[PDB]
Amino acid sequence: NYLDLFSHKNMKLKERVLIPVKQYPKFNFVGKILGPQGNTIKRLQEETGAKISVLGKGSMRDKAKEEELRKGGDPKYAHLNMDLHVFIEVFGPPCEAYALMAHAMCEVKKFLVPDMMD
Amino acid sequence: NYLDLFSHKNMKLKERVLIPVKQYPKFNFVGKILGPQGNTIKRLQEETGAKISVLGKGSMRDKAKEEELRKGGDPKYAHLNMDLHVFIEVFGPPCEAYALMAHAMCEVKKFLVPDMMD
Repeated sequence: NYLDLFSHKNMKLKERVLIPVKQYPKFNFVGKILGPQGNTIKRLQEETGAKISVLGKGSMRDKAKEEELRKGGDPKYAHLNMDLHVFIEVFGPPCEAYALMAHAMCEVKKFLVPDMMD
Repeated sequence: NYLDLFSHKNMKLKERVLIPVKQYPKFNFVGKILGPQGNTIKRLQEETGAKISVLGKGSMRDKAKEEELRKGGDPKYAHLNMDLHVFIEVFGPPCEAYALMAHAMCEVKKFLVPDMMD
């Protein structure tokens, strides 16, 4: 429960941020985040230093393929059942970890709140 | 468990960072953090936007007064029994909250790792 700055173990920070399909029914979030063949999400991870994944129903934008992978029972695909969301995962010592989480959280906001006033 | 960027509720982030008395037995952390009549910790909170408190055994630097307040049984003083630590508390929407936590965490590190290579 306490943080020890001298601990040999890194801390992990993880968040699941819901893609706000409710508020923006027509906006193609998954495409804008992934980018052409994944270049945006690649870049985004590189720029922020975080693992960032799009998960949940609609994350692969292929109602057919999603159906099939779910139905297969395989647990790597379990997420395809959850609300559509962005999953940020960072590790490091406390200062670095929070800094990275903050960087990623805020870049991700820019994507999920697309009409925010620059 | 999910974060909703449009939730009406703020998130809270809290950490307890141990003051590393083990690694720096002689350094007067509590004085350097508090400052003359609390000006450093005041400033620090103002600059970072976080609530920051020094708690635990030695936080008041008055072995006598600490003894007395503990002994009194009063729960506001319960912390005086815990390892000496800095308690950071932030609230806000996810982007702001992480940003604030990161700011505070990292300023606090500068105090708790005093010989870090600038």
